[PDB]
Amino acid sequence: SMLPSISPELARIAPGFRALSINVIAAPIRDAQVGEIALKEACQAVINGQPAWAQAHIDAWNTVLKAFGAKPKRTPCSAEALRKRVLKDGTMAALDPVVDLYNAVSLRYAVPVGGENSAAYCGSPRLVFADGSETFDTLKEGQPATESPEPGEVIWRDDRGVTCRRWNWRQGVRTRLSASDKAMWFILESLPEMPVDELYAAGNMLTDGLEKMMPGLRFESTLIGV
Amino acid sequence: SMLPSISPELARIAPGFRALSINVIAAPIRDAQVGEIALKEACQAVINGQPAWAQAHIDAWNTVLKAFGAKPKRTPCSAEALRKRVLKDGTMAALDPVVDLYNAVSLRYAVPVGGENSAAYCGSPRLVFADGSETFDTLKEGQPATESPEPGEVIWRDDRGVTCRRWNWRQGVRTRLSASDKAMWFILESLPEMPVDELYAAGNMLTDGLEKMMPGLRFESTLIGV
Repeated sequence: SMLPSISPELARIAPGFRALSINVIAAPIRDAQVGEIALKEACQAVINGQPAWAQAHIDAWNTVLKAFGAKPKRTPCSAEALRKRVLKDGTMAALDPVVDLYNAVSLRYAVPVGGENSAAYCGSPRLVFADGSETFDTLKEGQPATESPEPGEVIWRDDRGVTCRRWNWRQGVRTRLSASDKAMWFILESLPEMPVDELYAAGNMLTDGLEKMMPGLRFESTLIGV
Repeated sequence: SMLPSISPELARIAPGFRALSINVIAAPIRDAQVGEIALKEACQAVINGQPAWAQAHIDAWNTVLKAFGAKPKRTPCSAEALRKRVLKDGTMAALDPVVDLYNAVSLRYAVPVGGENSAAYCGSPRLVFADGSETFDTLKEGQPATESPEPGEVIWRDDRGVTCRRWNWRQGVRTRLSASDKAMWFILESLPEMPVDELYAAGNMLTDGLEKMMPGLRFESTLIGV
């Protein structure tokens, strides 16, 4: 299992940050439409203006992003990127039943949600300030590419290198999640502007959908923070 | 570090089961009244008809018990065991300050709560379907006895044998918790009919109480589920 750690230095810019770290052992898919349906209903919820804390939570993330030098309009947190696409098109496209499910959670609860193949990790995830020498494997023009984060940028990383740039802006390719992964790691990331009871409810939507999708699936969820 | 595991097959009879697993390293008891006050106030709360989800949760647990062959009228879950006694007898007898506090959590939040001496475990706890050959050290009319669970009975067990029969109906003698224990394991077991934010609230009542009773105590909390 994966035991994430957060550098105490992050309290300088994001005091009161809290996240659910959820380790999953998957099972064969038996209800493949779970993700599609949750996503369709999440898009309507957003179009209907839900949830109530969305603007305050997104604003709080944008303050955080600015605090480590990022331009949030150009490189938004994952929650805002999804919300803007739903409010521009009225819907969002399928990709994979598990990705659709966790994007649906992110939309319904206005909360950044990451999902990764935990078998691809070397060591445990850590949330730290980057020094600019780290490697990040990504896509430049649809093909594999490598780049480095900015000095002082907040990153998730393992022993090899960066696994998510600018806190929750862009996941790397190496640890990308697929519905056929035998071992998954999700991180649902929040600031005080989101009520902690709603974070618990987002995690409960996620694990319920995963279990309906894959009967026999098991999870371990831990509240972490700085 | 007790690392409980649960069998994938439990999803077939208790889809959406989730339990808060709390590992505790005790400290000296500086305020032994913590358990006694919590239990009195919890009995009062049950008399007033709290909490809202009690009926639905106990009903769902009875559904799960019948699904593996038990007679909940003869062998209720531990939460209804306590609730029935308070409603029938107006109060509940003190036993031990740590036992009193965790029974109070069960009463106030209408959730089965197990408390055990983790130093008495041989290996790690596991939640499995019994095959009927395991052994279980219990009491018959006050006097020590050995039983075996039914084939298909859901049990908590360790390397030696059963530590709780019929999921959360009756703990064994071997791993009974006492206030003087140096290492303690609590399991607060819930079904979807209990709102998950109230399960976290129950956990916080328990760890806030333990921290007041034993300043300097350490704990780690993990939500596990199927």
